[PDB]
Amino acid sequence: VKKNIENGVAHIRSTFNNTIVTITDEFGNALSWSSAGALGFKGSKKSTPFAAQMASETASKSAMEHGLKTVEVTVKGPGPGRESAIRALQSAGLEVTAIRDVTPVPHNGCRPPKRRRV
RNA sequence: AAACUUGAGUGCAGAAGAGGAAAGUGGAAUUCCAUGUGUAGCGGUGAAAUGCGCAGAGAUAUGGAGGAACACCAGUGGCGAA
Repeated sequence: VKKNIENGVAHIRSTFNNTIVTITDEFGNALSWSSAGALGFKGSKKSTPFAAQMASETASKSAMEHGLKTVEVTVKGPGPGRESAIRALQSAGLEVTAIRDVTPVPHNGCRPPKRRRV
């Protein structure tokens, strides 16, 4: 029931709509996750830096209960809550060994959706 | 009718180019499908809802299938009659 993973990876997906934080082992197996939506943030509040922090703190705390002490951070997306999430991991007591940006970029690939005229 | 070389061509020696046609080879990303981890949302908006998910979604890891387009370079840069 209790795992013992000392070293793990924290994945922060920050979008204009939401922030999701999943903490995984180095092999990509998930330990815990939290989101602005999961904590009951709604609408504009979901994308706020505060909501991102609270999501990060919740996910970190649960992961530490599995014995995680050190984390490597991977960030994806352009949302406002990326930095707050990274600070929250440190605040939760996990140590951030490395921070890396993994947001996907095509080398001129698929056609994007139409621009919103309104 | 007879000359001439300046126009227009030819030769010779150089120069650059997303000019065109046909094969072949890549890497990024999207979608789908398959499994592992995992959990109560995800997604979306001015705000919502429809939708998707709890028959395990989204996320994360790995593998496979397929199509389309070629980041950076890249510039009143280049090439072409358009």
